Amino acid sequence: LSYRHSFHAGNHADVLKHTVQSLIIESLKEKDKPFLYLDTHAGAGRYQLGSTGKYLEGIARIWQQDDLPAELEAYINVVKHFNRSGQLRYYPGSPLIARQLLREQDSLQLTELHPSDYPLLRSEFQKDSRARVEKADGFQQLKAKLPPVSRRGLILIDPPYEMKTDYQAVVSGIAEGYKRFATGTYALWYPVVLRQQIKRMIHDLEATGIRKILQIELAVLPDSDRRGMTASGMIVINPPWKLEQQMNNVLPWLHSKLVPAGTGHATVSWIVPE
Ligand SMILES: Nc1ncnc2c1ncn2[C@@H]1O[C@H](CNCC[C@H](N)C(=O)O)[C@@H](O)[C@H]1O
Repeated sequence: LSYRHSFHAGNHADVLKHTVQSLIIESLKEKDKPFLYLDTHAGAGRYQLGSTGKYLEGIARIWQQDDLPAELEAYINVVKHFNRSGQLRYYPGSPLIARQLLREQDSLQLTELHPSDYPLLRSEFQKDSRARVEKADGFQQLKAKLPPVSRRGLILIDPPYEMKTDYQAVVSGIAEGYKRFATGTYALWYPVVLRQQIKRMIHDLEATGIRKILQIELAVLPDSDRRGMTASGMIVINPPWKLEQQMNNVLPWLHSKLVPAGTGHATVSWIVPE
């Protein structure tokens, strides 16, 4: 099988989501008791870069910096593992960040619905039995797979929002999971195409009544109409205690490296305090 390409792989949004994902993982790993990594929309696994691409404006701009903040080391070491030649050939998606950062006793439950990617994802874990890869509706897995036998977990919800109903399924998906496993860490990625649909989403999430909801947004441009995705963010329910401080240490740096021309913003606030 051939690795999927993706013109947008490793852009600013991946750098943010994968930074945060890796920080949550390293943080859950402080205790030597297994945990579960559930990836509702897992993608293909990795992405062949080039033949160009938005990685030149994103991961390429941080991975070899001499002042790389220590809070990005875990993440950047996984990019490097997949790029031994020292140039950027492949970018690891969420499942391979997990595959590489998780220990032998940990588990991964990964769902990818699209027929193009799903075969590649499955081949990524052909000989990794800590993983279960299935072609299924990711939101459905929040009903079924929780709680995990381990009673510890990071749940990553990273939908493409190519259907506006995604703004719905994420809030009710998280409500379904939270009901069954109220102490897990849920990390929801979101693109800011039209800010309004993000404000609706955040409110429903607030309607849920769930507590301790952190917000981390990195915008490259201002809120714009018909200029595509201007920003992206991670919404973390039950963030590990020092995630907010790590993101305040590292996010200005991220923003100055990814957005050298000074547009946008980079903020770390609480959607629901606890
Ligand atoms: N309902 C869905 N269930 C599972 N997968 C879905 C669903 N809707 C879209 N998808 C796929 O999951 C991917 C969404 N991007 C996820 C990126 C991945 N988490 C990563 O970090 O690289 C795409 O490949 C979608 O085709």
